[PDB]
This record gives sequence, C-alpha cells and structure tokens, in this order.
Amino acid sequence: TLAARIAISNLHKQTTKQFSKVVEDLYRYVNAATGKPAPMISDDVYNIVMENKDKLNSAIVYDRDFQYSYFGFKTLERSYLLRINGQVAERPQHLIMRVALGIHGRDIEAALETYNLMSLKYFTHASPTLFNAGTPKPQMSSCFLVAMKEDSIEGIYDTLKECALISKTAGGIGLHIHNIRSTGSYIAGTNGTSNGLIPMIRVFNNTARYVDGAFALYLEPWHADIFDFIDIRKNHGKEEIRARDLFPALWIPDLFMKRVEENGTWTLFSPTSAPGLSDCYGDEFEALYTRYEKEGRGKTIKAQKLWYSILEAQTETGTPFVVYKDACNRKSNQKNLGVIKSSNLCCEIVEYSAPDETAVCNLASVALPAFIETSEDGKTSTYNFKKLHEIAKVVTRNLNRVIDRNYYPVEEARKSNMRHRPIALGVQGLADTFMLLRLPFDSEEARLLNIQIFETIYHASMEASCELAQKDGPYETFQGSPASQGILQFDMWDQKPYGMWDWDTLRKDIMKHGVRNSLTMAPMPTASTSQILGYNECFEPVTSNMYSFQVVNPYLLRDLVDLGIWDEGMKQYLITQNGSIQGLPNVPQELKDLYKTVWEISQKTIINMAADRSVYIDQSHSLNLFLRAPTMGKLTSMHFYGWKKGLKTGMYYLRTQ
Amino acid sequence: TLAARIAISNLHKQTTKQFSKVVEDLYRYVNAATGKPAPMISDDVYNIVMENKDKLNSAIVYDRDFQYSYFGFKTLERSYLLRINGQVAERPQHLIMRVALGIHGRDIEAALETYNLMSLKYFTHASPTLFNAGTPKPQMSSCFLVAMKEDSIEGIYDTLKECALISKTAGGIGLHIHNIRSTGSYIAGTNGTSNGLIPMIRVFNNTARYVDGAFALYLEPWHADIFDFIDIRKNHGKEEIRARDLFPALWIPDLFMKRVEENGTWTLFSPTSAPGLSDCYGDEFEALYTRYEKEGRGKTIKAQKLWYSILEAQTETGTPFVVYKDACNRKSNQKNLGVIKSSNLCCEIVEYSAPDETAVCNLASVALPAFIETSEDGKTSTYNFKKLHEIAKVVTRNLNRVIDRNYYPVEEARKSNMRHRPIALGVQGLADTFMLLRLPFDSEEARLLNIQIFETIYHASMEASCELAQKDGPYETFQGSPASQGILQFDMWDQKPYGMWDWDTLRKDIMKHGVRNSLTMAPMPTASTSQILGYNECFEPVTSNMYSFQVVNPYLLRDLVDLGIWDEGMKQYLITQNGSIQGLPNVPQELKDLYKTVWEISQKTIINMAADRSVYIDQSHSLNLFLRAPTMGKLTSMHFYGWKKGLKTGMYYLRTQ
Repeated sequence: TLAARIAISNLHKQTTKQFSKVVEDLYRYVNAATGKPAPMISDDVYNIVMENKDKLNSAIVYDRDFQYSYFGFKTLERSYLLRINGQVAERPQHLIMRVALGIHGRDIEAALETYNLMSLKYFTHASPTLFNAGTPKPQMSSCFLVAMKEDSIEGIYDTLKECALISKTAGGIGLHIHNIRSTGSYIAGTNGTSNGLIPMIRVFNNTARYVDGAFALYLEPWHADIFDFIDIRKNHGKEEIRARDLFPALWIPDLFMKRVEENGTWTLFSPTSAPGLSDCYGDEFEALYTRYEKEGRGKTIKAQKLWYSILEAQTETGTPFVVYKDACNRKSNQKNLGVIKSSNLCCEIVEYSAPDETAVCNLASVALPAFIETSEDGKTSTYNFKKLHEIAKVVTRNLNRVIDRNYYPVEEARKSNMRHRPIALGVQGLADTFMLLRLPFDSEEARLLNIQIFETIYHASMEASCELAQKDGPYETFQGSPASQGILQFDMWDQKPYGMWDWDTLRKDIMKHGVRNSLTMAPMPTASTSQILGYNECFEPVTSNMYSFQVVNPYLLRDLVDLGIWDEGMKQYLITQNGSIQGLPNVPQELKDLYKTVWEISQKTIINMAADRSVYIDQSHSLNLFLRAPTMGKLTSMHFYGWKKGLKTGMYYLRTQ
Repeated sequence: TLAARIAISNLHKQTTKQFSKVVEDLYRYVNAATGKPAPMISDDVYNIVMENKDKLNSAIVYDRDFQYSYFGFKTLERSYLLRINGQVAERPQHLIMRVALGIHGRDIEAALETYNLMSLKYFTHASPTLFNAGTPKPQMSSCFLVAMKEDSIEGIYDTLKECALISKTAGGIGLHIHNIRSTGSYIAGTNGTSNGLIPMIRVFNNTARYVDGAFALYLEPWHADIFDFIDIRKNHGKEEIRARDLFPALWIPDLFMKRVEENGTWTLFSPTSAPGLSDCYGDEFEALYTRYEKEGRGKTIKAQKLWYSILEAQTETGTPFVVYKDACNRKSNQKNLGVIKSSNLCCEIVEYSAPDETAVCNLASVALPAFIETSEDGKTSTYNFKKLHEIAKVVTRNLNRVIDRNYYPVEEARKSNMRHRPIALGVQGLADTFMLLRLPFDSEEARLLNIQIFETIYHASMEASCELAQKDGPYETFQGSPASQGILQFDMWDQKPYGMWDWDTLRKDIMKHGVRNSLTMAPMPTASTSQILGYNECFEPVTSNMYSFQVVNPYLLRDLVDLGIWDEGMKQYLITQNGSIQGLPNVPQELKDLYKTVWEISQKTIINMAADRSVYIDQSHSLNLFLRAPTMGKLTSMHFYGWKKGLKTGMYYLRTQ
C-alpha cells in the first residue's frame, strides 16, 4: 500500500505542474503519425482557461492526488488521465479541473466548487463525463434508451444506423424490440415467413462488433419468439441462433407473474397479430391482452413452461434481467409522456423513448462515506445529513449543465434530453458507510440509515431542481405530470415519507414553480468510478473481504490489529474462505456480524432494503441477486418476493456459484 | 424423353383452360392462412385482360406447351408458373401471355406479337421478368449496380439500407467499395485505426443472409486491403476474416497489368490517403497514381506478389473475377456520365452508378438456333440474318417498355434507369447454332458466324433504339455521348464493321435523331432461362455431351444413330469420359470435331471469338475460362492474352479440375 506514494509521486514529476500549461499542450497536440491536429481540449474550454489562468492554476491543491487508493490511482492512470503521446499528460487534479470546467463553462464559481468537492472525494461523475468533459466532442452521458422505429426493413435499418452512430462514441444501448414480427409471420412486401427476432438480433450483434460496447435488449414475455430470446446467452443450443455480446432483459407485465402463480396459461403473440400490447400497461393492458387471448390470436402455453425456461437461463447465464413493466409505468413521473418500453443496459434507468426520442442517462454518484463525522464530545461517529443534502444539490445542478453542454451523437437523444431533462444521481460506498458506522448491513440501524440517506438525496435533488425551475422554467413537459399534481415518488408507492425533511414545503413549491428535471434518481452500478474513489461498488454489501493483488477490507484488518489477533494464521484463512470471516476461531461476534459477505446476507433483507429505498427513487436501481446453492424454488420466491414489494427492477444479474 | 408428354399432358388438365379465368382466379386469390387478399395479378393487367378477353383467350395456341424439353418444362413447373395454393395455376402459355401483357399494357398488338415470338421460342426475358411481369409489384429487372455512398457510418449504413431494400425483392447486387478506408487508417470521429474492408464486408454478408441472393463486390487492386479481399472465398486462413456468399471482383486498371509484366512495383493505398483514384482511368489515372506513389503515400510491394496471390485465389475458388477498368471506361457510350466504378454480379453489365444512381440490368435473350433454315433447293441449312435482325428489334422495344413499367425497390435505381435508359440483349444456344449448322466451334466458319450474328443484333438494336428516339426523344443524357458524335461501339475498338448491315445510314440517323438507350448489348449467363427453351447456356461451347437424369446432346446421338454405331458399348463410354467423344474407337472425325467439349477447345480461340464479338457489345460479356491441368503460367498468359485483346471482362469464373 506504500507503493502508491511512489506510483503517484514518480508520475507526479513526469508531468508539467502548471494546469494551464497542460491545457496548452493538450489543446496543441498533433498526431505525429498523420500530421493532423488532434486537440484534446475544446476551443470553448481553452479560451476559458486562458482568460482565467491565475485563479485556475492557484486553486489547485496538488496534495489531493494522494487521496487516491492503491489501484484507485492506477485506474485513473490506465484509462482516464489524458495522454500526450502514449504518456500520461494530466495529473488527477487536472482531470478534475478539466471536468469541472467542462461542466461549468464561464461559471468559474460553480467550476471551482465542483473542483473542490470532487477533489475531496465527496462525489464524482460517470466515466464518459470524466473522459470527455472539456474536449472537442464532449459526450458526457453513459447510456441511451433506443426505440425500434418501425417493423419494416426501413425502420430496422434506420434503428441499426442510429445504434451504429451511437455505438461509435461507445456508451450503452438498451433497445426494445416488442414491435418486431415473430418467426413465421406473413410478409406483405414479397412472400411470407419472417425468420423472427434472432436473425435480426444477429444483425445488431454484428453491427456492434463492427463499430466497438455492450447491448441490452428489452422484450415483453408474450412475444412469440420469447423462448429463443431468453437463451441469447446460453452455450449449447443451435448454431445460427445466438449472440456473444448482447444482454437480454425481460420487460414483465404483472399478468405474467400472476399466470405463473395461478399455474395457468400464457399466450404468445406476434405483434402484427396482437397490435398495441407494448403501448399500454396495468388494467388496460390486461383488458386488451385477454380480449386478444379469447380471440385466439396466439399460441397458448403453460405459464410455468416459460417461467421454468426463464429460471434456467438465469441459472446458467445470469440473464435475462427482470424489470417490471407496470411498477415502472405506474410509478413514473414521465407517465404523461406515453408508455415506457424498456430500461437501460444496467437496469436503473426508466425513461421514455420513441422512434424520435432516444432517452439519455445523465449520471453522477455521491460518496456516502464522506459525510461520516466524529463530531460532538468523544468517540462516536454520526452522519451529516445536512452535508449530504448539500452535495446532492450541487450534483443536481452539474447534471443539468451536463444536459445542456453535452454532445449528442444522434438527434433523437438531443430531442429527449432537452425536452424532459431527466437526471440520475446515484451513490457509492453504502456498504462502507455501514461498516464505518459499525452497523451490520442487516441491522435495524442500517435499515434506518438506508431510508434516511435516500430521503435526503431525493429531497435534495427535488429542491435543487425546483430552484432551477424558478431560474429557468420547468422542463417542457412538466404540465400534467404526477409532480405537477403534487404526487411525488413515494406517493406513488402509497406511502408517507419518513419525514426527516419537510416535504410539504417542497411539494408546495413544486406545484407552484415546477422542476427542471422530469426525473432525478437512479442508483447505478458505478463499477469503475467507485474504484477511483476507493469504495465498494454502490448500494450492495461487500462480495468479499479480499480482492485478488491480495488486498483486505481496510476496516476489517484495522479491527483485527486493534485486537492484536491479526497474524499469519489469520491471513491464511482469509484467502481460504473466499474472503469470509464467519467461522473464524478467534474473531469477535461483533466483527463476524459487521463484515458479513453478500452470500451471507438474507436476500429477503436485501429486497426489503431495496424496497425501502425504492420509494425515493424516481427511476429504478440495479438490484443484483446473490444465490449460494441456487434452486428453482429459491429463485422463484426471490422473484416473487421482489415482485410483490412492488420493485421495478426485481433482478439485474443473478450471481451464483 | 416421352415422359414429358405425360408430364405436360397431365398437368395440362389439372388446370383451367380459359386464360381469362386463370387471371380471374389469380387476381382473386386469398391467403387462406391469414385471410389477406393475395392478388397475383395487377389491377392494371386484370382490367386489360377483361376488356380484351376474347382476342386474348383465342390468340393462345395451347399446343405450344409441348415445345418444351425434358426438364425444360419441369423448370417452369418448379419455379415459374404461378401457383394458386401449392398447386400450379398457370399453364406455360398463360405465363407467356401474362408476361407479354405485363410488358405491353394497352398495346394489344405488341402484346400479341411478343406472345407469338416467345411461344414459338424465338426469344425470352430474364427470370425476374417471367416471375413478376403482370403482378402487383412488377420487378422485371435482374441485378443492380450499387455505389458505396460515402466513407462514414452514415454512408455505409445508408448503402446497407439500400442493399437490404433491394435484396428483399432478391436480384443481384454489384457493390463497389473503392472509397472505403483500409485497415489502420485514422478515424476523426473518435480514435483512429479502422479495421478495414473485411469487418464491413462481414456486415454486408450478414445483412444479405438476413433478408434472403448473391452479392458481387468490386475493388481496385491498389486498395491496401487487397490481399484479404481476394481471399474472401478461401477456406483455411483466419476465423473473423471472410464470407461464404459474396463474390469478389477485381476492377483492374492497365497500369496494374503492366507493373506485373515489367516485374516492377505496385503501391497499395487507403483512399483517404490517395483520394480520387477510382474517379479517373487511363492516362489521367496513371498520372495521379504515379504522383501519389512518388509522394510516398502508400506501401510499395512487388506487383508479382499480388499477382501470384490473385492467381492462387482463382485456382482455389474460381475468384476473384477480373474486369478491366480502362477497356470498360474507354469503350463505353456512358463515358459522358462520369467514371464507371464496377460491373455486375455476372460480369456483363458495365453501367454508370453513383451515390444517387443505382444502375439497373434490363435483360432478355435471343434464341440463336431459331433462325436456322433449310431454305432453297435441297439438304442445306442457312441462317436467316433478316429474321434475327427483326426479333432483336422486337426485344429492344420490349426492354424499353420494361424500363418504364418496372417496379423499382429503391429511388436510386429509378433515377438511373429513367435517365440513361440502358438495355441489355443477350443470346442463348450459340453452341447449338454451331452444331446445327455442322460448324465446329473452332472452325473458320463458326468464327465468321459469330461475328455476323453479333453485328446483326447490335445493328438491329441500335436501329430499333433510334426508331424509339424518333417517337419519344433521345434518352436524357445522350448529348455529348460517343454515339452522339457518331462513334459507335466498334469505332471505339478502332475497327471497321464487318459490313453485313449498312452502318453509315444508321450512324447518320443516330447523329440526327438520337437513340432511346444509352446501351443495348450484354450477353449474360442465362443459366435458368436457357433451360426453359432447351439450349446450351449462352455463347459458351458445351461443357459436356451428357447431363447427370442421364441425357445426351440431342444433335450428337441423332448422328450416332444415322451411322448406326449408337449402341450400349457406346452409351457406356459416353458416361466413362465426362461426356467427351474424342478418342472413341468408332466415331467419325467430323463428329469428334463438331462435338468437342469446352475442355477441348483452345482458350486462345475462345478469347479470340470473344474479342471478335466484343466490338459489337455495348457493355461486356461473361467470359468463363476453362482450364484442365491449370498452372500459374497458363493462367497468366490467358489473363494477359485477353487483357491485350482489349477485353473488358477478361474472366468471369475460372472453372477447373
């Protein structure tokens, strides 16, 4: 762990110190191999730096470069810090300043503040923002939700064209394909027999390979090609019938879940024969689905045949993902726009898309542990909910600026983002926060900290967003939204807020002034950006207390040494048992309870905590499920338990073994 | 061979006899399985039949249905005659009448005449015309020459979209890709390194598989990806580096051929580094190529390294095809349009294409044997060049009507066809004609018959086309064409016409009145339509005197029986020696000479005959090469011999073993 001083320290001195000078170099860079100028800074951001070089250079506390962990820094080193010629040109602080300015433009105040909070590791922005902010083509946004334009060669290939343009600049795509004809449907244009979804999937998999880049595909389980669709990632099967890079997601209506429970029938349709199904939900969906069912427009099967197949795919491949169409639509502030037809690659975003609107993910995350405080007389940590609420207001504002200063690879993405202005704050180091505060993940304390943390972020972002609506008007589409009627997220869960913040006032202001953002919260994966800040992925508990390159949970070993039981007889068994400390001869019960692995935490608790926090989530959140010795019945009750909690995302991956 | 009476005769009576009634049924057909009306006749063509039913029904000589050979009829039975419900609804005569009307509309005279000449087997139209003429979406045209629109994701995917729309309705595509960036070129849009042509080819191969459909790809041999390009059909090699359905074609400039001969250097370029090369030819091409070469913009190699690789691919796969860019451009009447960048899938069409013009093949073929005449006192056959000239005038007119009444799957194809109005007559049963007239293919007689036959077809079509220019104006683009200056095809070969027809008069009329067609002649493969009429493929000699299902050359065995040597000791050896009669103990020398196989005919003779006839070919023609025990040197001198004759298509397939 001391190797990180020398790693930073040495590459601290292979680098120009004056920030403006690094900008100069990057601004000026030329591709020696081709003699083309390759500016790595934008005209806009360059001029700003020059017109402000003293304020900017002397704001930068270069000491903060040691605020980065072991491989934390090496992650930045590897892929984030801009390189002049194979060599790292930016210091970490330059990256942050560039990003700060890239977000904030002329607003030097805002820029400076974001520089500070970021550099002190209070929050961060998504990877694309960190790569691209402040650069000639500033694509700051991660993923994109794409509609399949129309069920025809023209619509398919325009969609394919769109995904190629998007996939160029990388970034994730969630594509919904409910409207595409199934295997054997009549073709007007020449002769009949379509060959279905798979051959078309195959075109998308090929086009993705060509340009890159992961691709998520969204499908309702009444589609006639559903059985093949869920095996898109299985090994054996057939030859010309899959794809090694696409992630299948189910977009499940309630009726399906019920049909399974009741051990009844389920009907598969081609959309050509059963038009409109993906364009309604809840009671209206069921009225139309049943009618189509009685009119014998499909092929009836046993709901449990399908259900068992879903379970099998998941057991073997960890997919398909499961997201609940009706929870998503019933409990969304975008419900005035139309029916939402999919989530994203990571299962947190639930935003509206259409042939001409490609929804965009605008993401940043808050470092939950940075609000822990010893404060007040003695050895006791508290959590500063005022400082959290504050940071969340800052990040809300940033992400609005990102909306405006983002480069959009396709016009559909610009239409959607400008029009509905959705935002997606998330979090990292929930697990850390718990451990720092000495709270087991399953503790009644952790349960209550979960709720409060999320209440304050939702409260903060809605307040900050209302503030922006006063300055700049509501988003275009605000009129007739749940929020415009004073129905906020938790209201749609038929609940009362935990009440740490005053919701009445905010609700009164919202009804009065609007909000700038149709949506605000989507706790995401953050795999990469939470390695940068040295934290556990997001809102999940730790998967191990050991990482590979042989590092132990910093809070765990500290404790071991304070009790002086930390030795080699111990070091050995930590490796011995996939980073578990349960069943360790000389380890205090308070430690075993605190440093439980996610394989040791009740999934019922996890679903509950996800359900608790869900009432403050505008959108959804990426709920991975972890099963030890997985059985059909165990998987079945976990899906159904989540389903009945009203979750939108019942499952992201199924991680097993 | 008597089984064909019963095959026709029986299916002659499973079929309504009144032509109008079959049209009625076809007009009225409904897809029982879906309850959608599936009209197999167009509104337009239906009304015409009804308004003319007596004239039409009583014009039809149903006896002509026995004018069809053994498997000749069974080819029609299999794929051409329209089917009501899995069952054959059209008789052959109905097919011809439908096609006739489908071409001729209200012009009942023209329709009736075409019905007669077709039914008497004087000529026929291409397969798509026979399938689709007279139907709701009358796509009567075979192939399409497509330009790659631009070297960018947008241009690539628009082209891909175009090919998908075209490939839907089937029909061949010749796509030229000279302008696409090569492996390792800088990409502005994000980071550099393109991955080249193969990955992009792969996208096209995938999109072709999805919709169908053969695909021809055209490339100049200075493209930096040329080595991989020519192996697109090789077996071993690598994994992610080919395609099992695309046919690679070289578009060879003279300079390449010279560099090989001189055993010098050849330079590979990415088009990004060497812009414009595909947009010039001849001296201008060489001036620009050399300049780029001296400016060190490419990678220099030995011309013979490449050349040897070409030869290897051809030896193993029969490809790539070879078409000579400069012969094609120098000797084309479309030279006023711009530089022609490719031929078609079958190597006969040389028409101009561009991002907004997709050239179209409008094909029909004349049955050369149908003009043989015993005429004048005794046992002597002559050839009626007056009756040929006549039929060729009829077919020229048809193909103009096809231009106008064709359905175009994409707008680019409509733009090109309407604007330049190119036509493509061909032939079948050259070999038959020779054999019927007792002329060995290598005879001085056959050589001279070749020339005359082609002089009369070119003369006929140009005359007929001039006639149409008087009635309806020249094509839009005629002004400033070789033909407008009185430079006809043979003039561009620096030759005098053989002079059987009067060219002066015609040339005088053309200069005076124009022509309706930019181009007229493209002797094509005709594999399928020449089975319908019972003839050897086209302008090639017979490949065997036996076919598989054990049939012998009708002219050969007749002769054997007239000499009474036809027995079982003979029948056996015909199978014995891949249908060769050379080296047969008791077979007259006059037979051996007459019934030579294409493996027994001097390829120098074939090239010569192709060169002779080429001076009357507006476009090109599909010259297959046949090599017994193939060596590099033998292949080399055959390419170069053709090359120096000035051929446009030096090679279609290389057929070997």
